[PDB]
Amino acid sequence: SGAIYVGNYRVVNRHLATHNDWANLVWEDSSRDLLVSSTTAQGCDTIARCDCQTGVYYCSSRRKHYPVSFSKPSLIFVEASEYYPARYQSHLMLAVGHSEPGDCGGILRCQHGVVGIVSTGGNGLVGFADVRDLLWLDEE
Ligand SMILES: Cc1n[nH]c(C)c1S(=O)(=O)N(C)C
Ligand SMILES: [Zn+2]
Repeated sequence: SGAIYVGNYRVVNRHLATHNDWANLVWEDSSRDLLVSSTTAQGCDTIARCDCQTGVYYCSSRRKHYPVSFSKPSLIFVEASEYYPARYQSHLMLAVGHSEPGDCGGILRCQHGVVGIVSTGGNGLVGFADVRDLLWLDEE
């Protein structure tokens, strides 16, 4: 599990979005595994605007933050998970690292702030859904 709390927005994995998230829906994209919903309180996280390929991610299934190198946001093919089939996914970044289904939502962060959230796992790879292209997250 895990979310980004930027201003009055909540950024979650589409596949972990709650009824409350869908009832307060701002934006959602199955191809990115992202959903954004409205909050009443302001959040404590800030979003990276950058092309960094190094950062640190939280891995719940190890209670550990790992420094990683990761690919630039891309269109990757993903093998079947407990929560999705084998399929393609967009705006995905890959690193070498541990990712189990429940690690989804872990933040990846660089020197500029939050880069994305864990979205995929398997074969000693962790995939992150990028949020850095979501400039609209900064305002309104
Ligand atoms: C960055 C971006 N904009 N539009 C798409 C599609 C993407 S992508 O990350 O999916 N791509 C580079 C493969
Ligand atoms: Zn950065």
